[PDB]
Amino acid sequence: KIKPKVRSTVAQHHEALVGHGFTHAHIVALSQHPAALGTVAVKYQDMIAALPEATHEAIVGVGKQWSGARALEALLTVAGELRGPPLQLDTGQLLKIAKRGGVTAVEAVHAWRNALTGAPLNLTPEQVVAIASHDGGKQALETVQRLLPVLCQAHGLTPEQVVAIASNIGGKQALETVQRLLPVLCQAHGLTPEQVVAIASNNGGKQALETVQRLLPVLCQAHGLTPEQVVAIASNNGGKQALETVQRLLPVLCQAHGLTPEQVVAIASNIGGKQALETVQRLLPVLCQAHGLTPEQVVAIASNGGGKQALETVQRLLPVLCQAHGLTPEQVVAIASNIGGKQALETVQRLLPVLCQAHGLTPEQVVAIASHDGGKQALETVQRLLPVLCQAHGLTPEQVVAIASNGGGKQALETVQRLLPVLCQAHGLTPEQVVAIASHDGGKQALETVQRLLPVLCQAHGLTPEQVVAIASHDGGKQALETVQRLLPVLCQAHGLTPEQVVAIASNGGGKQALETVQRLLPVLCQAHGLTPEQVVAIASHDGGKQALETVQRLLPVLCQAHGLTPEQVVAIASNIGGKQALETVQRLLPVLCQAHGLTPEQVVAIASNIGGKQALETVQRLLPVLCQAHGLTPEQVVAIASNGGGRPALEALHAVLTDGPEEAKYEALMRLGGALAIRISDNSEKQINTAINLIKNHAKSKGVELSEEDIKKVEKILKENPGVVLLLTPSGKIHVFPSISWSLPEYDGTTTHGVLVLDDGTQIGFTSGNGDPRYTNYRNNGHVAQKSALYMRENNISNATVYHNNTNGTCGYCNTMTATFLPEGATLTVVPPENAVANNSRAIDYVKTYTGT
DNA sequence: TCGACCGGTAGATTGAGGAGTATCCTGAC
DNA sequence: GTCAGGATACTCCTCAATCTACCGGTCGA
Ligand SMILES: [Zn+2]
Repeated sequence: KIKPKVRSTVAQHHEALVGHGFTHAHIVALSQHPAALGTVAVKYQDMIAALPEATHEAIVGVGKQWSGARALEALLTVAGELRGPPLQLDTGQLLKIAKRGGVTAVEAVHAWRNALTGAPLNLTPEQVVAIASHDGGKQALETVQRLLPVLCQAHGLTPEQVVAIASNIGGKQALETVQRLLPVLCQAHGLTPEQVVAIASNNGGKQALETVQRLLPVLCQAHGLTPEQVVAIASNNGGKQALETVQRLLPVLCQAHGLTPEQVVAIASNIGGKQALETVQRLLPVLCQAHGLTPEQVVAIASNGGGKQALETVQRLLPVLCQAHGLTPEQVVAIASNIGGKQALETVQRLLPVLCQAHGLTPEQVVAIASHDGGKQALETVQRLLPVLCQAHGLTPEQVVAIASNGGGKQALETVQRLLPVLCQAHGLTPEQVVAIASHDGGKQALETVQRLLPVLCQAHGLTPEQVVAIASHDGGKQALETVQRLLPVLCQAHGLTPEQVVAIASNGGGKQALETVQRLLPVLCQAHGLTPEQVVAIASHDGGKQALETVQRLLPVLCQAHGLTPEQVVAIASNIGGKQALETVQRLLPVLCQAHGLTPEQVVAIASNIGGKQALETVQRLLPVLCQAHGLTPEQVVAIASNGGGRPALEALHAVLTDGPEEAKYEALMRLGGALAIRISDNSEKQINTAINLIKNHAKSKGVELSEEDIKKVEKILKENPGVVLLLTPSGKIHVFPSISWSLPEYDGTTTHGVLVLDDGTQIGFTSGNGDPRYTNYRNNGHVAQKSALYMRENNISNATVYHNNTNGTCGYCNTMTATFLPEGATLTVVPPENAVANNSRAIDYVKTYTGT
């Protein structure tokens, strides 16, 4: 890595460089700019004087750039002044400016340290060191000091927005083109100034703006793309290229390869969008044909930053990680569907036989480590630090794998290694608490913040270490901890909250957002809309509480005046994870469900008042006509199966079982719903058929549904032609006919008990546990098979019957004598457990038993 | 001590998808 | 010397599903 033009000087200067502390690798890295090789070797002892505590890595980084020697010579005679009154610069910021900005940027910051920080601009030192530390920062600084008043006054741009526009490589061009294109992009094409500033704050913002001005009246009026999609495509490095290829590769990818336009937009709205689109066009048939992938898998691989490399690497390495290392294609696609998936996938190929053998891991654990945006670094750090953490700190290997299976991964793991002997000895924590803080996205920041703030929040604010650890043990606990330290004196002393409520609000995902929103909205929601602080805190004490609380502000009068809901019902809908979605969906769907589908507002509120109440409501809208017309389920049963947490998957599974499952699965699913009568006869005699039809008629009239004589004749024919057929009468009236289930009870599955009740004529009735009588819910044997048989005997005129069940644990203890309460006078009920019944507890009965009445 | 083949409510924990922030390297002129 | 495009790593916020823990009325032991 040494050029022939450089060797004749590196050989001469190696003798001088060695002895100051420079290794040969540092010499090779620094030899990119030959002029530095002398300048360091003659002045090193001086520079460490001008820049105390600047390691050799920093010196190499500064001196190896395009103007490293000049940058170091400038920092030699400029670092004295920038550490003075105007800017409070230290060594780190000086090296940050000189490494990236260069000698020109250092000189510019030196000469203009007064005007930039002075009154007319009011730039903080951080903003100056962020504008200056970029490739060509002197031009950006001059352009800012020339154009800040104009943008901040004439165009209404915040100084933070202008600094974010200038804090990029093409900062000068971006500023000088925003200043001339804001009147046009925000008046003719209808973009908000925030959209233009989001477009322009990128490495090529001038090109992106200049090409959006042309491709808004083309990619919208012809290709059918919304302005939000265009301004999300263009808001990335080199967005001009992404737009120019979406202009020509949208007809092809949406016609030949059959990609949805939203899929193409999702592919293109990334840093290297053009390259990803071109390589998808090249590699879609090959990957979907030879390597067995589906188009959705390829789109999910390519919808990521630098997805061309990930896609090509999958093409190259899929026949190897599936044939030699044993990973399945789903796992390879999961590894590669991330940022820098090429590196993760190559590192898995390299290290999977090493981590899984020398360190005791398993392929699933390695794949779970690698399936993140920094999987290569996490895997390498795990291989480095498993011998160290697991014995010098006690962390069990699953704890290390849980720490590293996150987006940070390497950072959190190194920080844990550095900070376990501190937090566990001085601040009084335990390793479990540290591993709980660190097992999140950005746990290095959380750990450092806890170390810095635990002595403060525990004395000045009155909290406790458990509360601080609960606040910190989330994604972005640094922000929640800082905002708690900032706002607890205000929230707990002005609005009337208490530290318990503030800690409950903060102990969530976006706790900083929810806490600031509560500060902003509590003097409003409890003054105009009529809520109370307890209701607002309950709305806010969830993930995304800012969204839910703002949505409540927006939709309390609309919901409470257009649809007749009470404030309590709106608050109950909102007091859940995802309450914004639930509230918006309730607004959208309350009339449709209430009128077209024959529901009530209370049923819609009950469906929506659950975690995932938007999915559970759209699913009900989609599936109610199918279930209540073909399968005979009443709307009440659908409402009660959807009014549960996670009630979309349950309803979908019920539909799948009813549509294509085996007959026994349909039978059990239909019994597990409600008041259905599952009758079966023994022979074809007239008396038995009449008894079965009589029982069916009584059950039907118990539910208030009248059976037509045609249905009676059909049932009679079915019973008179099919021996062993099962008639299952659902509450709505539909009579399912199962021709062949079994003649024996199903195997016990540990959850639902089955049972068959036999009368004196051979008629058999089916029962399962659960769904007890609502008027006997106080009893401890409500929903047990024996109680169900007792109540069935009580309702009709049956005085001698035998119920067989299949629970291997035997008869309950509660049914020991409370079952005799439900039988009428003189009634005889014989419970029979299975052959292998054993008493699993102190009171179970596992033998044939007889109960009488009272 | 003696019992749920129950259900309802509250907090907790696991997983996924989206968006924003930050740094470094290559090529062109 | 500045500018444009591409790849990789880390931190923060929102939504959905599942899991776990606790508790009650009423009857012989
Ligand atoms: Zn029982």
